[PDB]
Amino acid sequence: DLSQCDREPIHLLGGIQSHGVLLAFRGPDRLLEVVSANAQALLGRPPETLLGQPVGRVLPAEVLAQWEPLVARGSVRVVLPAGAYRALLHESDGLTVLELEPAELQPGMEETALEVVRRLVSPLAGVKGTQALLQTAADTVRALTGFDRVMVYRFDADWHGEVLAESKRGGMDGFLGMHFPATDIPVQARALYTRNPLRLIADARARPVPLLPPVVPALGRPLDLSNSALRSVSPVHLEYLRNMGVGASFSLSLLKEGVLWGLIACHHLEPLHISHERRRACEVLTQLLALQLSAEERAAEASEDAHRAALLGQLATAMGEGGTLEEVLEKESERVLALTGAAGVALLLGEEPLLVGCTPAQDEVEALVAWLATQPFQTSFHTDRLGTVYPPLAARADVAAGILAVRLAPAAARFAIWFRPEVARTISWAGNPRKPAEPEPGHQRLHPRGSFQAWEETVRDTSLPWKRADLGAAEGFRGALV
Amino acid sequence: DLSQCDREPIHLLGGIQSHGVLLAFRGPDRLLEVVSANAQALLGRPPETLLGQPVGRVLPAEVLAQWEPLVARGSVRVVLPAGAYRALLHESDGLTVLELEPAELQPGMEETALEVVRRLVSPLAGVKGTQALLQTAADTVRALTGFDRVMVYRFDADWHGEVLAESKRGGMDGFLGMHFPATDIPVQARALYTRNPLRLIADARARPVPLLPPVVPALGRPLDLSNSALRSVSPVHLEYLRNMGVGASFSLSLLKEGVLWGLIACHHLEPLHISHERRRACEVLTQLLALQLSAEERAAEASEDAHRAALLGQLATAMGEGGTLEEVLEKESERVLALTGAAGVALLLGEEPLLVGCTPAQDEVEALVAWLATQPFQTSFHTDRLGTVYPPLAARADVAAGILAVRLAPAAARFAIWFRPEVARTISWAGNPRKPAEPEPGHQRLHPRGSFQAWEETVRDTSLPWKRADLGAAEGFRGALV
Ligand SMILES: C/C=C1/C(Cc2[nH]c(Cc3[nH]c(CC4=NC(=O)C(CC)=C4C)c(C)c3CCC(=O)O)c(CCC(=O)O)c2C)=NC(=O)[C@H]1C
Ligand SMILES: C/C=C1/C(Cc2[nH]c(Cc3[nH]c(CC4=NC(=O)C(CC)=C4C)c(C)c3CCC(=O)O)c(CCC(=O)O)c2C)=NC(=O)[C@H]1C
Repeated sequence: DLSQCDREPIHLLGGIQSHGVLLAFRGPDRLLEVVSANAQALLGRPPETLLGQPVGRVLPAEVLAQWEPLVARGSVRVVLPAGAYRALLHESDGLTVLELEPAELQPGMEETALEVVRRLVSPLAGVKGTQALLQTAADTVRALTGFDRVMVYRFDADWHGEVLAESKRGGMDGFLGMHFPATDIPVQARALYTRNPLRLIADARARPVPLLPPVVPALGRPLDLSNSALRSVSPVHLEYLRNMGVGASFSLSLLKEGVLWGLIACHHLEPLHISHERRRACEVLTQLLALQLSAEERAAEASEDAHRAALLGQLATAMGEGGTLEEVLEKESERVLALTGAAGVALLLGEEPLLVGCTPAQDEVEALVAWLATQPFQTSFHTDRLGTVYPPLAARADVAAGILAVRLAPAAARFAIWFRPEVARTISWAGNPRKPAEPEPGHQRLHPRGSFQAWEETVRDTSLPWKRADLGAAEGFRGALV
Repeated sequence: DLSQCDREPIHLLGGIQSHGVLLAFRGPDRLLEVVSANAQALLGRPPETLLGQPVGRVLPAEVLAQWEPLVARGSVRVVLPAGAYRALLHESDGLTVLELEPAELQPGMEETALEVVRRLVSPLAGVKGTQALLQTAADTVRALTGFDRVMVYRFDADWHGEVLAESKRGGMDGFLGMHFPATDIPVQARALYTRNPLRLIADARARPVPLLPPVVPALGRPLDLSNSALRSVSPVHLEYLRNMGVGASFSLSLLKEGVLWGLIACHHLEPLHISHERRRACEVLTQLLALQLSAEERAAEASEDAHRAALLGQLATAMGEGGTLEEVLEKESERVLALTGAAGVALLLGEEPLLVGCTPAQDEVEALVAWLATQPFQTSFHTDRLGTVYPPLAARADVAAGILAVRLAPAAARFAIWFRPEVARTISWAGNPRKPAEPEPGHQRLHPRGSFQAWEETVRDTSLPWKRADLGAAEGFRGALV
């Protein structure tokens, strides 16, 4: 449901954060076309007096002197009388956009950032699970930014999320283990954060600084700030932060193999500015974690296939040793079950269903057998909640919350079906997920929820999900039965 | 081992390079027990007069001021009248070993290294090959060090190596594409390079600085310099370098999943010193490259499996279709051959052999079968030079240089044998591989070979090697079974 939440154009809000200045120029003269309203504190003259002026008569010599590596490199450090600033350049709406924000002051920041990069490559990290890998990545981002709380947030397939790992101060609330509704990060935010993988909110309490004029005159809408480092965020998100009692927020996108896997979210209790250069140090760490995860996930998957493949191998040996099919599938039953991590399996070699291990009754299997043949899968069907899709067995969550069926034949209904029971899980939501926002009367003004306290839910009638190795092994068991 | 090359104890040569100073202290009084003979170059006083003195009365006050940071984190920067020095600390033979070496002088070194870490950790690292990945790794190690020539050197299974990639300055002799004898890096050097992954030879023409006394008086042999950053290398190697025309050399071990995969080898035409901290920066790059290679390689492997599994899946559908075995094997010829990347296949199903694709003659298959029937393999057998193990077919490298046989049976002779033709290869060696060293008469004193000029050989009678995916596909084709 395209929520109110999803429709907010958060790149077109017309404001920037007060700790920096934004300037936009167009054309060969580089005429000032847009400028933030706080520009006087760095430019000297009041902003309105500088609209339409050539860049050489609006910027101080220190900035103009760096224009070429600014254009080439996209960012440079400059010393203004007001202090050290980072200048960032990008293009947007056919304007040249220049942002200035206080520069990194710690001389050894990069030296410290190289140390934490070493912790995250190491010999082999993640030796005691991917859980150790996430925790280490949380600890390093926290050690490098100084934030009170750093959390590793993973998106589930429904785009709801859970905090898998956490690194925070002593005497500090936490959210380790909790789940958050998908609307906490609406769809347009996720699309932006897929392209722009960093965002700092340096002071959740502060008021945004408007742009001058409020629309780009050629366009009739505000300047697109998709790529702006100073962009002020959705006001409903600030209210969300304030409802958490956090004063500053900084999060980096975790793109793994091109997809938005999750976020590293940082919270501070007080306002706090992280330099551009320090933000990029952290961006190196998150691309490093993403690499380590792909490398360990692909090894976990290879090891898993190796286990299943050896099961098929022992089955093959067992077949060619005594023309006793129903007999070997009886003596070798737990290998047949282990193939897909299952607890029962019906075999439709034709006559009567051969029922091995823990299964539903002969009547009930022949009843979903007949139902299965008339479905739009070609070789294999699988679900982890049979009952929501075939209610004749909704009451049998104890043996068939999940099934995995391969078709052993072109036409005709020759099947091998693996069964799984339900596995109850208690997920703990940060706030009541039935009430993920508070609309005003009239439903034109949304507010974040006011509470984040643990609200517990138990999931029934769904099995362990069928993993890729399971499917692979089933496909190969199908190859072994003509 | 075999060579006199393997005998040389390169950790007990008792010399350091002239650009640093080594001190070793024993016991609670930190008494000076070993010292390099150049020690006066930084210590003011003759070394011999300092043996047996407490650390408090031998080290300059600048160093002593940093004793506790040094002892704590094991590495520190100290400013001496001679200039800025990195102090490094380790333990060996129950001594505390203190090494001094010129410190890094570029203040933005770490910032510079974080930029090249970005280049190498970027997602989109692979998107023109694992080849493009090595090239980038050479280019960035070269950017960060300044060496004339950087090469990526991979060890083959017999521990000879070849240069896979190369970043060099304009107008430099290359080595890209050449092969080097295994004895070029003998057995005990590979061992030491597996636990000590960095080494710098700052001036190939310099004489080493001896240690005083020439033995550790407790042990009766020289101090162990395994972990010494200043260790002077084997004289046979310094000679190898000079014959190669190089004045400085620096190499890093490429350790992949525990094993010594290869080296990044750097050559400089002049003498040149890299600071310790800049050496540790490059080490971050090599561990990064190792990470990227494991992930890409494991991706390639998974993709191969998937293609193979699709072939098995398409085969199984052709079964349980119409006809008999040999019927569907007739249509599915190309699939059965592609399962293992093969040019022919023989099927011993009990009758006469069934010969598909490009096979040797029937009588020859039956000879090969009767011989395979005795061999000591469990389910699978493979080789890539059949003729060396079975000379009846040694003439037939046009259809049968490589074979992969699986046993479709137990104590029976039922096989599927896949055949591969030879693939001729032109190895280019750096110098004549038949004379990889020039010994003096009597064979006491050895010397590197004199020339590294390209020297070609062509490898006949060897098929392309059998990969894991071929093996897996064969095991799974054996899934069939009468
Ligand atoms: C109706 C819309 C809603 C929104 C909307 C929302 N929520 C967000 C952003 C958001 N929401 C969240 C959610 C979030 N922060 C956390 O720490 C956790 C768990 C621990 C979560 C789920 C994050 C991390 C962000 C990125 C900004 C940041 O790092 O602080 C946006 C885009 C902000 C912008 O870029 O302008 C928008 C439009 N949140 C709600 O709870 C509801 C009421
Ligand atoms: C009989 C002994 C021999 C040796 C012995 C040898 N050769 C080596 C070292 C060696 N040999 C090589 C070989 C080598 N350098 C290159 O550039 C290339 C190809 C491009 C190669 C094969 C390397 C990279 C190293 C590591 C030191 C360095 O980066 O320069 C040792 C150990 C050195 C030490 O750490 O003490 C030893 C004992 N080389 C030969 O050609 C023969 C003659």
